[PDB]
Amino acid sequence: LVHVASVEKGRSYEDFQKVYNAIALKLREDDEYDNYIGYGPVLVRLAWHTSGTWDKHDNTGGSYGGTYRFKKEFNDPSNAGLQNGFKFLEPIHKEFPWISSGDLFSLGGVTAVQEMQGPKIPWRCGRVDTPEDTTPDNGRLPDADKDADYVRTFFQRLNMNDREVVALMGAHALGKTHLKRSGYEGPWGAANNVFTNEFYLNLLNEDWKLEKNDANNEQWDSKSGYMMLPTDYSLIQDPKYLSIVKEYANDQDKFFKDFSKAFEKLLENGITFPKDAPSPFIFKTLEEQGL
Ligand code: HEM
Repeated sequence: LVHVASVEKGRSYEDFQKVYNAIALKLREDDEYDNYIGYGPVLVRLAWHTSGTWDKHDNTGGSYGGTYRFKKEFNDPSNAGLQNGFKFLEPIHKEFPWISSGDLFSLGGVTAVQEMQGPKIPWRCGRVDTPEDTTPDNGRLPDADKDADYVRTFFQRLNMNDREVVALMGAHALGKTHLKRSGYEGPWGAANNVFTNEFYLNLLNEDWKLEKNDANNEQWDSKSGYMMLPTDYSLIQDPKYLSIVKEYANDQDKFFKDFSKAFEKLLENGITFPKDAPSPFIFKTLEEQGL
């Protein structure tokens, strides 16, 4: 099935910058969430999980249809906690009812990365809501207790290569694991609501110990109070991933540029953009607007 991007009727860059801005202003205002981490990280994860159900083989799932709004997908165990990002976006959607669900979930992620002093992420509009029976089944999002071979094979289904995977994983600088949500507990670093390359630096430079958490799952822990999932740690066990990790630990601009590309790609997988669609939008941050 082909999913052709269809611009919300009559809308242009300024309309979407207004949505961006409302998201960004609420991100700033609602700062208490998650022990003052704020909603940035869970909005990035919402964008990823609503996009990451995609299957390149038959174009099922993906960001286009905004299917997270249906109970099979919002109740996926893999999505535990993302209801907080959805609830955040609800007043945004009420103010701007014309935006599609897929466009809002993906734009939430872009806005969060940028407002957290991350790279600019070009973003295209035109996702169209699809019906409840187009919601992908549970089980398409990745397990955390696995090795590099798992990770590499998993991401082939999203048409991501080694560089794209290692870049995307850098988003684990953000937020934290929550025991009651995933069976893992702890942040990955100190700067967890500012977008930086800290994930790679911590992988290489902390002294990690393989411990069991209080849900009886293994994770890697440091004396600084940071953690890595087994799938994170796999990026330094596999020599191909390791090279790339070192590259991003040593070049913040390269990480930003590669993350931006991979994240846009993730958010656009499955969508066909007509030849005469608008160019991708690059939104100004609140700071750049003086707001
Ligand atoms: C092998 C792939 C991946 C696995 C197994 C994985 C697994 C996890 C797990 C278990 C959590 C903790 C959930 C919780 O307890 O709240 C988490 C959090 C998160 N992940 Fe992933 N993840 C992967 C890839 C990604 C990618 C590709 C992105 C986005 C580019 C991403 C962004 C995030 C963010 C931002 C959080 C923090 C959420 C919060 O603080 O509420 N993850 N991930």
